[PDB]
Amino acid sequence: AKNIKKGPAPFYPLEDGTAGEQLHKAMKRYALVPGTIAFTDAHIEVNITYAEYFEMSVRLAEAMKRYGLNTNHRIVVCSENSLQFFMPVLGALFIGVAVAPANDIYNERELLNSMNISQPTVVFVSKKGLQKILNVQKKLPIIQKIIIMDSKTDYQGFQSMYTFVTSHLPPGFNEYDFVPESFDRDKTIALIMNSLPKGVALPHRTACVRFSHARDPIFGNQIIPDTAILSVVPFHHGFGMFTTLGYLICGFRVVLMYRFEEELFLRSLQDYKIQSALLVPTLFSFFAKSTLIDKYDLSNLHEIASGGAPLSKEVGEAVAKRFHLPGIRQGYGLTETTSAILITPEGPGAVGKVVPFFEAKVVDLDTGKTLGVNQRGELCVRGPMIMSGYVNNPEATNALIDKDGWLHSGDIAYWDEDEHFFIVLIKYKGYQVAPAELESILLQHPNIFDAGVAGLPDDDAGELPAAVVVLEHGKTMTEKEIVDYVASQVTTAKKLRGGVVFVDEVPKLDARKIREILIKAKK
Repeated sequence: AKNIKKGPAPFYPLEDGTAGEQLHKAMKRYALVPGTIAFTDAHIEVNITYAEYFEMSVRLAEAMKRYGLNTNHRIVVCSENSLQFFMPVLGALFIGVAVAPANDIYNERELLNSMNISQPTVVFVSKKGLQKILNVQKKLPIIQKIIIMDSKTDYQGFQSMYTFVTSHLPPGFNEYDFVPESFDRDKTIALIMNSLPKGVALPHRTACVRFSHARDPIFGNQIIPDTAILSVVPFHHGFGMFTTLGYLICGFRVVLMYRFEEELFLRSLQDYKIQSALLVPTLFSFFAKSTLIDKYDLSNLHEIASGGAPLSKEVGEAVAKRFHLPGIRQGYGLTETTSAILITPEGPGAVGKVVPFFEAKVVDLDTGKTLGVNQRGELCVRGPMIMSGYVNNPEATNALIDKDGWLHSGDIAYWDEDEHFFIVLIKYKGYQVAPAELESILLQHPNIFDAGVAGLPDDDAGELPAAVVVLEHGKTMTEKEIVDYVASQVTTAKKLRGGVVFVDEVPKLDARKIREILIKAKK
């Protein structure tokens, strides 16, 4: 039907080659132009050129190949944003070794979980993540080799990427004669991203599709010379990962920050003549509060982007206003879709439109029937960036992605007559009660760890506000105490009249499930 929204034709058609071959080709070209900046560390002010980057990545690929890694192996890159981050990443993509970026503020257990899924043979780690990695290594025997990222010399008995390279490169190695590995880009996994979190396996193909979006004048950035991006987002997460890979294809200057600071951020936008800035959603709310913005020459700034993270119309508008932009670039994407598949086209709080290569439909929550215009239903997407599946979790894979290839997002959305998508009150006796407001009240009680509010169905009152509560460990609390507590804080219409159902986990809040549990226990 016309109830499947489909992305238009891309400006740059999907190119043949693995993601590693496409990156090598692009990077080798910029490398041949002396002084072309690939990355700039805003904190230390150091620039690293494409020639430096290309040559180091090529040497790492060859050294890892010589060492013995192939498509049967995975590496983990565990580091805060740095000039060094993408070296092992590029190196591994060039030879078809899967890269599993591990969150650098993960404690040792989150780190252990992550790595337990990715089962890396070699781990690249920044100096400050070494202890954690040594402790994870104790437990994961597959980790044979630890390599220090931000060191030139060996560091604490471990080789740096430079000494490792020197250990395995053949004599007379020539970075410009190196030819990347060619392999099936559909079967060969580029990135294993973290979404108990799961490993999302992403074949080279999804990166190659992303490379088309990255330079799309509508769905990405037009490749203009001297384009600079200020990136504050984590490189180990899909937003930072896939925008950066795309920027490297485009020859852009990626200015990185690993620690947010207001002045450094705005001074960087100005001094580096940044055209495009990337922020996590909570930095958007932050900038809605900033009064320093006008002190800076941000004449080059054209875009502030949220990636696959949707923002409220209000926060987005507040931030566009503060930066005197007509809007904000947002979108919707999941770890499981590589990057955003609904993006604000160039030219409300519409999350954007379907990206080239993709199709999106919303289905009835009950029946799964594909719904039409401005009808709310579950957002499902189908396209070449959808993951291959969860690493060693086919069940979870099958529950998310159907037999026709549609990924069931679990999110509710609808599309207007222009194909703009939008991502999306309990009524007690006519009176409106926003569950979020009762949840905030419940969350702020010392005995309550987590709470989800939904309307227990009660035809006489229409809907009774009820809650599922996860208690704080060691803390005991009765339904009465919780209902009383709420009543003491809210107007009569907002009282928790439907009660509490104590759960261990609150199903974004799956309101339908919260509702389900309420009906099972209550009636």
